[PDB]
Amino acid sequence: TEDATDLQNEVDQELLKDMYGKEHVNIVFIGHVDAGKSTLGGNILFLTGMVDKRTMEKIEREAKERAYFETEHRRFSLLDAPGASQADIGVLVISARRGEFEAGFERGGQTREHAVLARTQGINHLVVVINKMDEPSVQWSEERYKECVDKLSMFLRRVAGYNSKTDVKYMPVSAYTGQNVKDRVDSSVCPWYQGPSLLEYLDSMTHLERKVNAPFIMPIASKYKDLGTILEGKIEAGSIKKNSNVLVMPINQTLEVTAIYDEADEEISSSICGDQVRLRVRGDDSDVQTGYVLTSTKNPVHATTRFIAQIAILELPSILTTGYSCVMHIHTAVEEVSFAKLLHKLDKTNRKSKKPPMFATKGMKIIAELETQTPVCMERFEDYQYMGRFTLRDQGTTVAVGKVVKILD
Repeated sequence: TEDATDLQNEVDQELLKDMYGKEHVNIVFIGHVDAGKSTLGGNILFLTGMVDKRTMEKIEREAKERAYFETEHRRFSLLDAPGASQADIGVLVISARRGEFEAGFERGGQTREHAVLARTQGINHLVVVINKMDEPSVQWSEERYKECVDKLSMFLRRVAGYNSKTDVKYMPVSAYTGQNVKDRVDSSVCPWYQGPSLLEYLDSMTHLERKVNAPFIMPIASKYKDLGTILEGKIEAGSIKKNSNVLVMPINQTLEVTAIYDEADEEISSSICGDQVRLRVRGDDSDVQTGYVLTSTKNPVHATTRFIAQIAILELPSILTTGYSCVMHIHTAVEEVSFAKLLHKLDKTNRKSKKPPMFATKGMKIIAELETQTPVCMERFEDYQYMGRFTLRDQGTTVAVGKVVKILD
């Protein structure tokens, strides 16, 4: 039956940062020069501590014609507007100022071309930032915001097919004052908006195009019987439709997903990475257990018995090289692992270590080969974080933490 706790749920103490680095994301901003897409990016860089005030100004006036910024969980690389140049997130920046807003839809306007551009860039979930809310003509008026949103909603569907209820997130900001960019607008400034700030939304956003378009990956957290077999888990990559075949790795068994349900047991027709789902499946599932991974039949999640892994010892050990046995947990997995070619230590600045160690100890690290008794599904942490992140247990209460850096054979 169920899986009590993820490998994640069994970690604590902020040495976790520096090991498990922030998720890299590609973001592109679209809009008119005067709408302030350029002063938004600059203001994000400033509020987020990447540049000082003078440099942010420098950008405002050089915009008279590889940068990145961070939130708590993510690093956003800013792409140029018109793989490593496929955006995860598209942000269409629209001016709310009277006259300027309207102009974008009139004869001379660019907003049509901008929405067509977002579609051409693979942006199927558009973030639309309504900018300049602070200005004289807009005074954080809910009437103006609603008017701008309703118009954009009709127009974006017409010219580019965006269904606003499911495909578009609208958010008011002011890039000049930074209101609602990093911190939420204060209640005194805008009482009616009670959503997240732009950066807050960008941080926990689930629809990232590269990840959505990647091969399906879902570690199995549970297995029960409702009316047929049920496999519960969080989709780590890709997407799934009702009546889709999936592969169970590492056993190489195909199954059909006949139904999908969310955490509120309602039937939905599809789901993407970042969703917690419950999948009824059909076929030979007698060997399916937790820790196995539902995946694409075309480009399946990797599985191996051999890989390299950075690590961090936590408490009790003082135990031998080249053959230390404990339970490894990688996602919902729980298996069995030992060291083969103990290679490196590291400290402070993760340099490497010119000498392979003879043993482990409290507060030490690693970069070396590992092996299991039977294959387990995994990817590089760099590629799919939760598929490469693991904690070790020594028949009790923790002992290390690590990420995988290379798959072998």
